[PDB]
Amino acid sequence: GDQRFGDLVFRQLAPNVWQHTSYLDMPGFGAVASNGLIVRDGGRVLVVDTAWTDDQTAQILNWIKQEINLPVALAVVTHAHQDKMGGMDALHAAGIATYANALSNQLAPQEGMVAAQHSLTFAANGWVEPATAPNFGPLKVFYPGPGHTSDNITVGIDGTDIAFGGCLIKDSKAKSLGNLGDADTEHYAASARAFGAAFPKASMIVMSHSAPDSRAAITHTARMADKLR
Ligand SMILES: S=c1[nH]nc(-c2cccnc2)n1C[C@@H]1CCCO1
Ligand SMILES: [Ca+2]
Ligand SMILES: [Ca+2]
Ligand SMILES: [Zn+2]
Ligand SMILES: [Zn+2]
Repeated sequence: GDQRFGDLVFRQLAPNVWQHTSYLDMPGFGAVASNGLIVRDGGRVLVVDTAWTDDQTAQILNWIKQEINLPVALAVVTHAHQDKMGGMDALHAAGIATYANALSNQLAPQEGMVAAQHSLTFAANGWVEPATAPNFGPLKVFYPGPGHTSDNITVGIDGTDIAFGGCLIKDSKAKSLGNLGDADTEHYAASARAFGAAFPKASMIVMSHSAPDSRAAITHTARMADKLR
């Protein structure tokens, strides 16, 4: 049921939701998948995360034009690392309004990423301040606290069973929390737990580097993170 367009793979998760997957061949690891989301919101499309590269990101947009044929209104990118923000220039060239955590945009230059056009800010309880996320339709943006990076954010899709943990959440059989080069090992477990509590009825948990899982991914990630303190 999965579809290939250029270097990208797409999988439909729900009537109005698809996962996009892009690959980069890394020293040491070889080919590494990274996943984001595409959401049809009535007459428009919303994107979560770029692909690794601008070329791959343009392939997402072309697949959307071909298969969905609705304007892409905006994209939310989930932290300032290549897998999630590598394709910003491609979104900007296509005229898609981009949104990231303020902190992602502040870190972006140091991390070699291009900042988004707009900054999301968050309350103490993690929820986006709504004036910063105008007309986000079903996307509910949550900052769960520092974990994979200090700026990692997460998104739930209202009206669906789906929530996206990005690179904070690992699958429920994972052996480790993977890339911890920029991680907050002290607060990781609470941040994983906070994402779970923010989206308490999501049953399909989508994440950057494994296929969609159940809520078990959340509790497994938190259990692994507990051992880093
Ligand atoms: S996660 C996360 N954050 N940054 C990156 C990344 C890594 C290497 C180069 N550019 C970005 N990754 C993904 C990989 C996945 C497993 C190893 O790290
Ligand atoms: Ca670029
Ligand atoms: Ca870094
Ligand atoms: Zn990262
Ligand atoms: Zn990642």
